[PDB]
Amino acid sequence: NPKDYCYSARIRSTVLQGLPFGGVPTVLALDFMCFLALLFLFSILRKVAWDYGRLALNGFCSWLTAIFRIKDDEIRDKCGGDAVHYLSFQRHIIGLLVVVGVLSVGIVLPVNFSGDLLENNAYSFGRTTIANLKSGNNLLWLHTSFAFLYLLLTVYSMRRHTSKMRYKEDDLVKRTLFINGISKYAESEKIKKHFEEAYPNCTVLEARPCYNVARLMFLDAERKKAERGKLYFTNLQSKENVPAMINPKPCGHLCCCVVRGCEQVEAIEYYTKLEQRLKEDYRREKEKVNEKPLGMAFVTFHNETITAIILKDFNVCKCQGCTCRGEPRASSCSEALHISNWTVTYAPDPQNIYWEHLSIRGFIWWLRCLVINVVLFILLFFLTTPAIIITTMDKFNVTKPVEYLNNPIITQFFPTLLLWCFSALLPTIVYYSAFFEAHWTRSGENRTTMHKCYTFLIFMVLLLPSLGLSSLDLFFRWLFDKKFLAEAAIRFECVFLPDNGAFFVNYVIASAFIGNAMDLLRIPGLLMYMIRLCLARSAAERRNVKRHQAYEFQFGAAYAWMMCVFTVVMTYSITCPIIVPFGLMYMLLKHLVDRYNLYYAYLPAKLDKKIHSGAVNQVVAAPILCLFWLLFFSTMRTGFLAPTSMFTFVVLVITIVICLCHVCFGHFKYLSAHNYKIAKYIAQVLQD
Ligand SMILES: CC(C)CCC[C@@H](C)[C@H]1CC[C@H]2[C@@H]3CC=C4C[C@@H](OC(=O)CCC(=O)O)CC[C@]4(C)[C@H]3CC[C@]12C
Ligand SMILES: CC(C)CCC[C@@H](C)[C@H]1CC[C@H]2[C@@H]3CC=C4C[C@@H](OC(=O)CCC(=O)O)CC[C@]4(C)[C@H]3CC[C@]12C
Ligand SMILES: CC(C)CCC[C@@H](C)[C@H]1CC[C@H]2[C@@H]3CC=C4C[C@@H](OC(=O)CCC(=O)O)CC[C@]4(C)[C@H]3CC[C@]12C
Ligand SMILES: CC(C)CCC[C@@H](C)[C@H]1CC[C@H]2[C@@H]3CC=C4C[C@@H](OC(=O)CCC(=O)O)CC[C@]4(C)[C@H]3CC[C@]12C
Ligand SMILES: CC(C)CCC[C@@H](C)[C@H]1CC[C@H]2[C@@H]3CC=C4C[C@@H](OC(=O)CCC(=O)O)CC[C@]4(C)[C@H]3CC[C@]12C
Ligand SMILES: CC(C)CCC[C@@H](C)[C@H]1CC[C@H]2[C@@H]3CC=C4C[C@@H](OC(=O)CCC(=O)O)CC[C@]4(C)[C@H]3CC[C@]12C
Ligand SMILES: CC(C)CCC[C@@H](C)[C@H]1CC[C@H]2[C@@H]3CC=C4C[C@@H](OC(=O)CCC(=O)O)CC[C@]4(C)[C@H]3CC[C@]12C
Repeated sequence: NPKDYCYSARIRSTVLQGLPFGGVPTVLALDFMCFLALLFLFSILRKVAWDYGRLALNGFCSWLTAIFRIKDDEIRDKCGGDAVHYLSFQRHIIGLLVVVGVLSVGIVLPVNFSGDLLENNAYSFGRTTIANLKSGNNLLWLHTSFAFLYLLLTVYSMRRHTSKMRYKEDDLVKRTLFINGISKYAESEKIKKHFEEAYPNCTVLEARPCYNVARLMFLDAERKKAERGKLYFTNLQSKENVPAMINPKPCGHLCCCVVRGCEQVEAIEYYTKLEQRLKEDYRREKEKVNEKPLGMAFVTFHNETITAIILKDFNVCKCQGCTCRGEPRASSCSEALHISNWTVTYAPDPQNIYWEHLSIRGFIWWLRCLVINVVLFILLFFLTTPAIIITTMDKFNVTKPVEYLNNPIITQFFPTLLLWCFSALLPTIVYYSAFFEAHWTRSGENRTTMHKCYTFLIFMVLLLPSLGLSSLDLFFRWLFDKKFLAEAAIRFECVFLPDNGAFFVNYVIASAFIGNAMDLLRIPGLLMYMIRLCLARSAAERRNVKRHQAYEFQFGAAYAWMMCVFTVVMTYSITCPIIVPFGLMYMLLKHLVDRYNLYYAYLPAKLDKKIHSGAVNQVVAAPILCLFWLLFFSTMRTGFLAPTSMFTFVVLVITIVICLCHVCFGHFKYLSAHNYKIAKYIAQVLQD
């Protein structure tokens, strides 16, 4: 009976996934052999293939021995506070999946193995899962009880973490306010004079307005390319005593024969005239920029306390005839400066700001972000999961190129190869959208990346293929429907099949071994780096590429993938106990790989605490989803009104409600996952 739908949302098993114990004994061995293969490969590719694994700084395995020798203090001196707090998050989850580890394997698994309901059946893996319990047993009360305890340990884990965190930001930031919405013709003097009149112990050290710096930074970078060329070809020619030539058009290497070619243009003359031209237009822009004030300012005060009391004075809220609202105070200049409109906030760190993107404000930023997210959301609505893509392909017969050869290896392999393809592609199409919204700050870009990327992964990886729905259209269709309340059991009975548990254990094994080896190899990065290197039109530009290619570490993506595997592991934790040790093994190997990547591979970022403290929210999201997975199980077997179905519902109603109060204000303390202890603001090139 449960066949024509429960295996609809993933393409189906190869060689039954291996005969014994749901394939786990087979898949674990093969993925482990791929681990040994890909790390042997990385040991060569790291050291040989144009330094790509080594840029942001040895015997054959001194890479590996370095992972085990690195100190936390030495991460701090190399990578700054964001790396330390990121590694502190992981270390709490490695502990949480050891208490959950020992309680799931120690007590939930032997209680399952006791049961009758799947005893005779062939599927030996299935016995370890909740489906093996008889319905009329208080043993379901123990499963309800642990699903509750795992919420409290997850809350206690993050209350511990957050109290240790004690994030540090430089004193220049603590005294600087970002004032947004000021009059466009507010010269520095009047911004200074407003506060230095209006507040008692006031003194303003700086008041720096913003300007439309976009093209001025473009020209600075181009000018730098010109200089790097001129200097290198000079230094080369002084030693070689022979000149060099480059084609002025793009992709100059491809000019292999003279047909409108003109490859013979001399390097020194080229870089000279180029540098002079760029210097000339750079001046023209710099003089023009002062006629484009963006109508914002950063103001830096002498005193941290007065910064606070201004910031409060503009955020106060009290009664007037229309509404409760704020009332910022009068002065000599309050009208000319339009103090009616000011939004006041602590400024980001000046390396956290995108001085380009400050240009894009008001109606147009929202119109542009809306367009990107509406077009994206429609695409994710109808193509949410790889299975609906492959199924729609088959319904339009586009498998046709395979049957040119029609080899029996290829026709059976090709579907799995395309699932790998779309599974890697669809979260990437989400992740890259954040790079076109033009967030004003690297915090904003990374927060947006976490919440979008994670949310999509929870539907692509966990929810949709669990209930056996291929797409968000199909999910809302089933939810709105006509008779949901009278038939939802047919989809809940689909979540707790042995086959479905076995699939999720296998997802985590592939994620532990192959997944992490790919995070070490970074082959898309390597491929883009080699193609960019090869297309560079000159020797000077090749060296330029090698220095530039090391990025800042993508904390938002790194969290989004991490809490996703945690969410799979801790939803399937009570219902399918065997999954948790592979969840732990994923976290050890991820933690070793990230210590390498942060220190050796990536450059340091600098991001506001909003990201690190934001990722704490999704750690609470994991055990919340696990109580749903028992409200489903309990409600379809015992009924809704039976005790285990009410208990794990009233708990959940309290948990949803207290979260949505937190969404109005993070002012709760005792019932809260967060426990806490109490010249540079000029655009990078406008100065030059
Ligand atoms: C369901 C029944 C079987 C009860 C299960 C009880 C557990 C949930 C308790 C028992 C002992 C507890 C642990 C006792 C000690 C610690 C060390 C503590 O970490 C420390 O390093 C403490 C000292 C320090 O902060 O320096 C963190 C909590 C933890 C893991 C506790 C977590 C909760 C545990 C596992
Ligand atoms: C977080 C970490 C520290 C926990 C480590 C726990 C392991 C010691 C546990 C996890 C899963 C357990 C295994 C789960 C399943 C089985 C199969 C079981 O045999 C059967 O299911 C077949 C019985 C039959 O049909 O004849 C024998 C024990 C064994 C290997 C268990 C042995 C102990 C294991 C490896
Ligand atoms: C790291 C620590 C916390 C692990 C400790 C966990 C053990 C208490 C559990 C883990 C796996 C369990 C085993 C999983 C499955 C089986 C098979 C099953 O064998 C039978 O006696 C029934 C065989 C049959 O009649 O078919 C029940 C006992 C046993 C060995 C279980 C005994 C208890 C074990 C060893
Ligand atoms: C941190 C907190 C939440 C941990 C403490 C959890 C307890 C309140 C749970 C865990 C195990 C549960 C017990 C597991 C087994 C049973 C046997 C059960 O009786 C049967 O199953 C009878 C079977 C038969 O005779 O056929 C009665 C409830 C009871 C005592 C349960 C009552 C609630 C217990 C003690
Ligand atoms: C590093 C930390 C996280 C602990 C990692 C523990 C693994 C090494 C354990 C966890 C589950 C174990 C497996 C659980 C079940 C089985 C099936 C079992 O199969 C049979 O005996 C065949 C017949 C059958 O039971 O169906 C043999 C052991 C094996 C592969 C176990 C091998 C050792 C595994 C992979
Ligand atoms: C049908 C049952 C299984 C419920 C399914 C609901 C899902 C759609 C929920 C479960 C967890 C939710 C996520 C849990 C936590 C967050 C973080 C949240 O962002 C914040 O933490 C808000 C504050 C901030 O960071 O600025 C944004 C929504 C999101 C992604 C939620 C989006 C909706 C999710 C995926
Ligand atoms: C059945 C499934 C598909 C769930 C359907 C309901 C969702 C459409 C709702 C449930 C909870 C909602 C979320 C609850 C809390 C937040 C945090 C909120 O974050 C903010 O930036 C404002 C709060 C703050 O950070 O101060 C933005 C809206 C969001 C993501 C909400 C977006 C819409 C969500 C995911």
